[PDB]
Amino acid sequence: KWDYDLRCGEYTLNLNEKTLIMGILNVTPDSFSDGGSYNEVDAAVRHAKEMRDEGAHIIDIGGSVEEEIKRVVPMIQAVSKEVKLPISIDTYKAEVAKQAIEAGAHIINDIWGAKAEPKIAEVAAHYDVPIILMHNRDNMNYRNLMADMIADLYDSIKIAKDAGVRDENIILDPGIGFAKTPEQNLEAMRNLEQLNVLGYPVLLGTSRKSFIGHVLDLPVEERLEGTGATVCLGIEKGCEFVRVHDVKEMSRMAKMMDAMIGK
Amino acid sequence: KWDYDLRCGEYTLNLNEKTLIMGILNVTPDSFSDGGSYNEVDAAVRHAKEMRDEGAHIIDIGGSVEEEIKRVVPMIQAVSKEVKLPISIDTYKAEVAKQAIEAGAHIINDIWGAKAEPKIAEVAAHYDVPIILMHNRDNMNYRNLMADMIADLYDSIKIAKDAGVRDENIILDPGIGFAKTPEQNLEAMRNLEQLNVLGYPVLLGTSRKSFIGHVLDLPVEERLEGTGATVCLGIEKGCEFVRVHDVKEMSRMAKMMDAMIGK
Ligand SMILES: C[C@@H](C(=O)O)c1nn(C)c2nc(N)[nH]c(=O)c2c1=O
Ligand SMILES: C[C@@H](C(=O)O)c1nn(C)c2nc(N)[nH]c(=O)c2c1=O
Repeated sequence: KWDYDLRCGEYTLNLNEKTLIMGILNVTPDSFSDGGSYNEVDAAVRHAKEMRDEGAHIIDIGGSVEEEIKRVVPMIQAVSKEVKLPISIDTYKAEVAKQAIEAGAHIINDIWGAKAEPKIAEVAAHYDVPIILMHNRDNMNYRNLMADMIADLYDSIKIAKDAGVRDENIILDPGIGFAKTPEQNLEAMRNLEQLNVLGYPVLLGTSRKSFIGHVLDLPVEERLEGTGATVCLGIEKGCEFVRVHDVKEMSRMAKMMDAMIGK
Repeated sequence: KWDYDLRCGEYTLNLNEKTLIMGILNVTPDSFSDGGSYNEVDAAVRHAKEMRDEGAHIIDIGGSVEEEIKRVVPMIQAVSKEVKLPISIDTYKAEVAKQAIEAGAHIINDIWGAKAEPKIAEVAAHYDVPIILMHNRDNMNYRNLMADMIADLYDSIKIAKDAGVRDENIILDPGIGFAKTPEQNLEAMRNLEQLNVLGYPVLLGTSRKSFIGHVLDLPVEERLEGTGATVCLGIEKGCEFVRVHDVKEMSRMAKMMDAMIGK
């Protein structure tokens, strides 16, 4: 089904053999620090190593602009040195993205899908890295949620391609939890397979999100079973990646899903 | 979609509003006992109460023939008195089934789908209780797994209907883990929605099963995440019931699944 691999500088991710697990990295800043402190970088590296050991395939690291660079750059440097897995930088700023790849990051993760700072697509085209274009918007007025999300995502693909991003470095995301009501999130979940017609790999980010809380009536740290349900549903509907906190568990559910669906 | 309710003497189960959770009851026999001892019946009732509290909708209780009655009858009596949920008796013997309904059981659960002791269908027709007809057989020679399972299940429906069982008291089960190789179990999982053409509610029993172990390479008590995956996949493919050990967790995944699929 995918006739290519995700090329990430030194690592390659096969899109066909398994669902890929992107581990969300814990970034508790040191009060008194600008970024760089031993306690924060060390907790970061230990956390990344643990996620590596539990089955993560990518480490996702996130961090005003000059400040964000100071915080996140030391962490990319430490983690990429010490953990042999691709890193995605979770930013929507072209400057931070530039810096982060410079510092060692392999993939851009833009929660604004190149709409906040279109220049980030150029950053991306230039370093030749995968970019994740998440569905987002500044309002919730949908004529038809799914059709609009697809229009919107498609507007991001336009910006990316126009700045020179190759199709093989585009990954899309429904942006669950963004610019959507709780019932809209469930509906996007129900209809996720429609994103496939666009022809790109899809990443799902639902981990611990509020709509799970809304359904189960359970606080943030009681949402492991409902995150699991969203991951399973997402894999059944053809997503290639899941972005999760609870790597050990989700990574087991993914692998069981993969065996059943024949991935 | 279902234009009836499951009628279970004093309780009614709606097939449309949620996936129904059948709790597997722990039956550690008292050495020195025939059946009836305080320790075993009490651990049984406490376990049933706990499962009731975690979201179970049915308690499934299972227990040579005169011995099986002695063991299981005291437990049905205690649990039905003390826990206000339907009970299914897990047996394939017409005599045990008779006794168990007499003792208080509401539903028959036959892992042989009325083929071991066809008389059980008559027991069922007579007391007017739901009967679960599980796919099983004494060999694994499949021309075409799915088509054969459906033939086989259909042979059980014949035996049930011929003994006077009304359509509304038939529930079917793929019998995952029975008479199937590990790859056959995954294939039945992959194709579960085909059982729907038969027109009956479907119950899935995959909890902690060996094929999950085979996939994840994890022992019996490390299979919660992979059980979860099978439950989610089963709900997505239209099952009405799941038979599970880990009621608290599975019951949360079910409920999240239900909200996403719009049940
Ligand atoms: C808001 C935050 C969270 O984990 O709650 C979040 N952050 N980021 C960076 C994300 N990135 C991508 N691609 N998808 C996402 O769903 C997503 C998120 O949901
Ligand atoms: C073998 C045992 C187990 O839990 O491992 C089992 N017992 N019973 C009574 C079952 N009944 C129905 N209906 N379905 C089942 O899948 C099933 C089972 O898998």
